[PDB]
Amino acid sequence: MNIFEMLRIDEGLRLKIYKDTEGYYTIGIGHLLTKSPSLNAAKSELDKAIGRNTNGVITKDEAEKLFNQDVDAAVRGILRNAKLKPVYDSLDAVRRAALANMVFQMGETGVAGFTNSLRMLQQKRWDEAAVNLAKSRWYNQTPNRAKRVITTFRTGTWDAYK
Ligand SMILES: [Cl-]
Ligand SMILES: [Cl-]
Repeated sequence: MNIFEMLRIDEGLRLKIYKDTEGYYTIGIGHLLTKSPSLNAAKSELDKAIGRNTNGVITKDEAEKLFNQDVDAAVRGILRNAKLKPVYDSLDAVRRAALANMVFQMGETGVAGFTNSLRMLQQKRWDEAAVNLAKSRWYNQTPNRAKRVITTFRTGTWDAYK
């Protein structure tokens, strides 16, 4: 198991523009296109992202390319974030993947806001962090996914994905 497979499980794969859990236009493996309510706007961002006239549809290869880019950007963003980097550096490899999963879903800004949980993770207070992570909009909106990521931080294994 690894960050790629983990996210591929959590995000799924769709070759046509679709709307995410929040109602935003998305494509591939969780690649957010825009928050704009306009499908046209989405179509435009997609073509810009792919480099061609897609007409709202992409191939598997194309989706995978966006995916590789987004994972890289996600991790690199953590390293560039002063509040996240320390946390991430303190963690073991499995747990790093958990943090990166959160960043991928909610943005660096959103995760940096989990101040108290970050502190607990940094202190390796696993059970405590898990409880605090659950007190959030994130957990209430996407509970199954949130549970998977939380268990990963709690146990340090890939069990929830197994
Ligand atoms: Cl892009
Ligand atoms: Cl969910």
